[PDB]
Amino acid sequence: PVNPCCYYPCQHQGICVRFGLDRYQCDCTRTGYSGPNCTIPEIWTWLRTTLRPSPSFIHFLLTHGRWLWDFVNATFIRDTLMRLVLTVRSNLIPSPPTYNIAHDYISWESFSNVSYYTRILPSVPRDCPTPMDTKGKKQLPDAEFLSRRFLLRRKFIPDPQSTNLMFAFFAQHFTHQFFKTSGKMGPGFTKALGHGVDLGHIYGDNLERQYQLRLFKDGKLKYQMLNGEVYPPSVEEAPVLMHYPRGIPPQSQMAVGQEVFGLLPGLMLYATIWLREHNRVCDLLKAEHPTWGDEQLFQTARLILIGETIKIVIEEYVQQLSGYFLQLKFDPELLFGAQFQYRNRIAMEFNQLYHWHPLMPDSFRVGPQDYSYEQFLFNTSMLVDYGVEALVDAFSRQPAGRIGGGRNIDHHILHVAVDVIKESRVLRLQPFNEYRKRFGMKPYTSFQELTGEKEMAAELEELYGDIDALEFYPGLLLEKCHPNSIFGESMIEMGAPFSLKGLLGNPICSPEYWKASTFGGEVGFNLVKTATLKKLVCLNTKTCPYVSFHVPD
Amino acid sequence: PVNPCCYYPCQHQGICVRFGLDRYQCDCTRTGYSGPNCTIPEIWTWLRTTLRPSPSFIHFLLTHGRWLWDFVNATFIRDTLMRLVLTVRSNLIPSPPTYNIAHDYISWESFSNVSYYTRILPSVPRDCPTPMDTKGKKQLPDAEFLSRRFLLRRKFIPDPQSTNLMFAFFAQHFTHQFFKTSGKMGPGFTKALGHGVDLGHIYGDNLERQYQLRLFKDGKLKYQMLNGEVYPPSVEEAPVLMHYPRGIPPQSQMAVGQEVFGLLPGLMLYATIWLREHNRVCDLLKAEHPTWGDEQLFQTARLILIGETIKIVIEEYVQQLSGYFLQLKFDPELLFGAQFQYRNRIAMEFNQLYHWHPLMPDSFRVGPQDYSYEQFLFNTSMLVDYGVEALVDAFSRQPAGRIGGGRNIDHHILHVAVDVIKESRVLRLQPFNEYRKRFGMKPYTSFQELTGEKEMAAELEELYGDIDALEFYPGLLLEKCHPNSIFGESMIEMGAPFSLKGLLGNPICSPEYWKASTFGGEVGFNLVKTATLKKLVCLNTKTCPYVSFHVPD
Ligand code: HEM
Ligand code: HEM
Ligand SMILES: C=CCc1cccc(-c2nc(-c3ccccc3Cl)c(-c3ccccc3Cl)[nH]2)c1OC(=O)COC
Ligand SMILES: C=CCc1cccc(-c2nc(-c3ccccc3Cl)c(-c3ccccc3Cl)[nH]2)c1OC(=O)COC
Ligand SMILES: *[C@@H]1O[C@H](CO)[C@@H](O[C@@H]2O[C@H](CO)[C@@H](O)[C@H](O)[C@H]2NC(C)=O)[C@H](O)[C@H]1NC(C)=O
Ligand SMILES: *[C@@H]1O[C@H](CO)[C@@H](O[C@@H]2O[C@H](CO)[C@@H](O)[C@H](O)[C@H]2NC(C)=O)[C@H](O)[C@H]1NC(C)=O
Ligand SMILES: *[C@@H]1O[C@H](CO)[C@@H](O[C@@H]2O[C@H](CO)[C@@H](O)[C@H](O)[C@H]2NC(C)=O)[C@H](O)[C@H]1NC(C)=O
Ligand SMILES: *[C@@H]1O[C@H](CO)[C@@H](O[C@@H]2O[C@H](CO)[C@@H](O)[C@H](O)[C@H]2NC(C)=O)[C@H](O)[C@H]1NC(C)=O
Ligand SMILES: *[C@@H]1O[C@H](CO)[C@@H](O[C@@H]2O[C@H](CO)[C@@H](O)[C@H](O)[C@H]2NC(C)=O)[C@H](O)[C@H]1NC(C)=O
Ligand SMILES: *[C@@H]1O[C@H](CO)[C@@H](O[C@@H]2O[C@H](CO)[C@@H](O)[C@H](O)[C@H]2NC(C)=O)[C@H](O)[C@H]1NC(C)=O
Repeated sequence: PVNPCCYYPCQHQGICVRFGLDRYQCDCTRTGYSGPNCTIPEIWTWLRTTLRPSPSFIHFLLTHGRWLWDFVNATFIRDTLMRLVLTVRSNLIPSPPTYNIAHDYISWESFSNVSYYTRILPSVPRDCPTPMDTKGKKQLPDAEFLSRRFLLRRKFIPDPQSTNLMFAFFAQHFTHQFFKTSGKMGPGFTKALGHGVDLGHIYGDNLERQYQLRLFKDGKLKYQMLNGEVYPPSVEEAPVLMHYPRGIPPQSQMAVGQEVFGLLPGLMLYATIWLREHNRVCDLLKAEHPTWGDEQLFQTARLILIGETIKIVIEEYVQQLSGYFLQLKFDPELLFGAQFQYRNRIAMEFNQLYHWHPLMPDSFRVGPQDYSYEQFLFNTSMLVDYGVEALVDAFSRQPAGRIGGGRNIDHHILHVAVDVIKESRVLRLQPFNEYRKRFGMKPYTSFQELTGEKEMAAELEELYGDIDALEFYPGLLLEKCHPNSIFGESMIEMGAPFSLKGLLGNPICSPEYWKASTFGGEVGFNLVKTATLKKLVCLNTKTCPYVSFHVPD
Repeated sequence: PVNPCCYYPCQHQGICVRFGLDRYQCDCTRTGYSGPNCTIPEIWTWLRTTLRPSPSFIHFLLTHGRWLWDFVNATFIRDTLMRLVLTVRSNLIPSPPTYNIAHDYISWESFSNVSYYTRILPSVPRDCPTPMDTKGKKQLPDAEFLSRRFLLRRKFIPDPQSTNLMFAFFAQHFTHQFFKTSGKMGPGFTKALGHGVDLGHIYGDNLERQYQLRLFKDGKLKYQMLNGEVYPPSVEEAPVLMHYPRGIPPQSQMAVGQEVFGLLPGLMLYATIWLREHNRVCDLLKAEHPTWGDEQLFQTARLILIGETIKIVIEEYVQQLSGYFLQLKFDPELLFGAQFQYRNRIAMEFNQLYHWHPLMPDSFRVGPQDYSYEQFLFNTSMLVDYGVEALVDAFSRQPAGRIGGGRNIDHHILHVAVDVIKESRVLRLQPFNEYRKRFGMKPYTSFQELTGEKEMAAELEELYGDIDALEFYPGLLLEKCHPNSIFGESMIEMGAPFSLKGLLGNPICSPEYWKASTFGGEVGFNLVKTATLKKLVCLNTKTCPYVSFHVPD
């Protein structure tokens, strides 16, 4: 007999539980609905679902009518809206987390073992006809064909929100502290056990690595001086595992918390910036805390950098990403009243969702010169030759590509997208519309509705056979984008829960941690509270270049 | 200069932060007080502290006036009070946890690294005159002398609350899943990374161990049949590390989740009981879930046993320990409204606090026979000869010793108390009265007030020199006990925060987990909801012996 839980029968977060040979029952417990399939709303849930605005309508409000929003930003209405949206966007994420790749059920091993990526929706049961559901073809479309036809960039499409490469490298840099898939244990496992904003891309993902990187004097990190400017230490001075081209002299390498940051200068640029910041923070502490030691200095400086990392992400990174006129504000006290679980677990859906390779351009413009990918990647000497200032300026001045819409991934990095479609199929993710339903949206009824256009939609229908059999990763990048937006509706509504939960779920936002003593006096607490991207870049350089997440007008 | 933070200047959970060469400042942030030392109450906090009853007065209410309490139990006043107790006894424990042995400050390493025992109060700073504070002698009293004089049992003093050995072995069994100090890494570190009710004393503390113990058929654990009764497998069948006397035949050893349970029959008795229950739970699940596998069966049976473990501890274990007329009830939904962090971290203070070796008697009476310690401990064949039923009956009928008051630890196990006083000094715990202040009690003003008697108080004053220099572990056991109670005021107010946080901090109590699907249908959910000690013992035996936490009248 067929497995009933492959029809995805239960809506609104109902849990499909098999009884007997061919039956099922669903736990609509605390789902807000009732019935065999949890399709009968309770009195309040119906009240909510009727008085709701549509997600496209709310993007309209938040991206139009500035006069109203400038008034709302300067009044308390922001804080209430901050709480409103802040307290709402996190309820879609199970906490404590539920599932992982091996377990499609709540289990103690899925909770204790932090090496698993957690999961929002259970996997497609293995005993079912189509690889996605009861629906669709019996074979999935070729991954490399899908990419070469729909995700491959043909002409550079820039981000209409002015996003620059300075932003994209931060996204790569910032998100490679919790997205570190271990090739040895296979997809679905993670090396980054911090499972959040731990700055494990700076201080490494284990004690052994940070000890080799720490200078053990005044809490600082080891470093080297090239051209009179501070740079991270060479692998010779700091003997840590690094992924570098063979035969590269081990005095031109550099040691950082993330093994991979040597492969792009933009990532090492950020690692350089954070190290200078850390050592600068350590200098301020020792000035006001003469009696402290190396561990005391280091750990407090870490928390400071963690704090001002989250600050910059909320109020400048997400602020740019959303296009919202509602001023986003980092204030942990907004969640002190609500029941909030201060702990995160990276979900494999967040990993798939966050692959923003379309941000990368056709080639990299650094002032007068134009470096190709072969001429840019792996360049061990590019950062030192140009200096932090010139590279930060060059990236901030160069546009970055749009994420959504499709056909905007450069051919050099397209082999990632194919391996991601392959990975999505091996992890056995549920189809796209099922993730829409789980994230408070109605399923798309046809590919024409998805893409909002006729040619590429009709072909997709020929490959997949049915909209309900669409995959997760292809659907996100091919969805019609919001008007003059960087990516479409689904990427907003699905990534926003994970990102919020991962930034405000950090323990420093908790009531027990978010106090001035946690940061060794008010100096640290105000460094976190008043942090900006411009400050982080210009306080650690001899000059102040143009730094922002958007190109100048 | 002297370290100012050794005067313990800041009260009411104020954090001492050193500035400069010889200054300090305190973060009274969210402490409810104000001032340099957080001694100036706010309007509400003063309102609370004046309308407070004394802890001895509330014990009077909860242990007298049965007519009132029987009425309160059958009405909603129980549930409202349950919330009250839940929201009061849990706020004193930092979550996320703050300190550990190496770090006397909030740090990212103390949060991530689960091998550390966490901590409530920072260690006594190393640069200060006396080992406890600015106060007291320059040398602490000899630990072995303190034990032989004040903690050594002279005549068996029984528990006036009727506590039996059946209770005490459960306390040892239940609490050896989170109290597993690693001898290799030294005091202050833990092998039990679950840090709570993970039943790691049944399923081992790592995947390698549980796989060797699991039978991998219908989710069951391996086992062996002796005399027609189920017993845990011999080390030969299940090859896991065990601590056993040398040369003992391996087909007479037994393999369990906790390496140490072979050294006492009472501990192995409980492990036997839990295993039979686990395999019985696995039988019920397979009956209703034919399509499930070994991993699916096993993990759900684990959660069921975890649930009914917590149920038995709250409604029967603590019920016995407290003597409260208010019937305590296990209901996670009582905390759904409050902001409750569903995560625990074992505190080294809880480890010191729960060393209840006074419960152990002079000799163990098993029906007609009376086994000495040498004749009882390490007895590889005692459990199988007498059978589970006869031992459960024998222990429930035999009284257990009182914990508090002092001079009630048997000489066989007194070397533990000595090593605990040594361990407390190595971990560098703050003096007793400082823990009273941190746990919402006024400090004792003299040793005569502590013990409520004159002889042993005067000697303690001679050894210690000052009440404010009293150690943590001695103070708990020597404190005057509540009238006709097993232990005194301090053990109540200090243990209840850790115990409550560790049982209801288990994720299964969270809203995300506490549903019927988490236990594979209503059968699992009702096994958890209706669990009792009598059921756990008699459902897994051919006969039902006398099982209880109290001797018969
Ligand atoms: C030239 C630019 C880039 C290059 C060369 C590059 C390269 C790679 C490679 C080789 C992988 C491994 C995928 C696999 O082996 O299947 C990867 C994964 C990933 N990429 Fe990129 N990438 C670039 C830009 C970006 C950007 C701008 C983002 C923005 C978010 C991003 C996000 C990610 C993430 C989150 C992963 C997951 C890593 C993991 O799961 O361990 N990448 N990238
Ligand atoms: C015959 C009865 C008992 C024996 C033989 C025994 C034996 C031991 C031993 C040898 C230690 C190690 C201490 C050290 O090495 O410094 C220990 C620790 C401990 N004992 Fe017992 N004990 C008994 C009864 C109890 C009881 C009734 C309790 C009730 C709570 C208890 C609670 C503990 C705890 C919590 C630890 C801490 C273990 C750790 O920190 O790793 N013990 N016991
Ligand atoms: C106080 C602030 C609350 C708060 C804290 C921390 C993070 C967020 C956050 N927002 C968003 C977001 C929201 C709406 C529209 C667009 C975006 Cl990109 C995202 C996100 C979504 C998808 C992919 C990636 C990301 Cl990073 N993550 C966050 O929410 C916001 O600040 C904006 O929404 C109110
Ligand atoms: C829904 C119930 C919440 C709840 C769950 C789980 C455990 C507890 C708990 N209580 C106590 C306790 C509390 C007051 C007086 C006496 C005791 Cl022995 C203890 C404890 C204290 C000291 C040493 C050891 C222990 Cl085990 N542990 C608990 O708290 C209570 O039920 C009673 O609190 C007034
Ligand atoms: C809940 O959803 C399930 C699956 O979508 C529905 O079950 C199907 O019902 C149709 C209508 O008779 C049958 O033709 C299918 O054979 C059923 N499939 C399965 C697996 O049972 C069910 O009807 C829905 N519940 C309600 C009340 O409508
Ligand atoms: C977390 O889980 C993974 C996989 O479940 C564990 O790694 C596996 O352990 C088993 C048995 O020890 C081995 O047979 C596998 O070869 C290991 N690797 C993989 C990819 O499965 C890992 O040990 C667990 N981590 C912890 C702390 O328990
Ligand atoms: C790494 O980048 C450096 C620039 O710092 C490249 O060297 C430049 O190469 C361009 C032509 O590609 C010349 O116009 C510049 O004069 C060179 N500058 C220096 C200092 O050499 C270098 O070619 C890049 N490495 C790789 C492998 O492409
Ligand atoms: C906070 O507590 C500290 C320590 O008890 C107080 O410092 C003492 O103050 C008394 C009276 O001023 C002096 O006699 C002692 O010499 C001080 N001891 C030290 C180490 O400085 C301090 O006064 C308290 N703060 C307030 C406002 O009362
Ligand atoms: C947790 O912390 C402990 C102690 O800091 C770490 O164990 C020590 O690691 C250092 C460096 O690797 C060694 O020099 C010590 O000998 C180790 N043992 C002790 C008792 O210090 C441990 O590695 C950390 N665990 C994690 C997951 O980070
Ligand atoms: C382990 O306990 C067993 C009881 O099951 C002990 O054997 C008994 O010993 C007593 C005297 O101590 C005799 O009266 C009984 O006849 C014995 N019964 C059996 C079946 O042998 C045994 O001595 C204990 N082991 C140790 C090391 O003390």
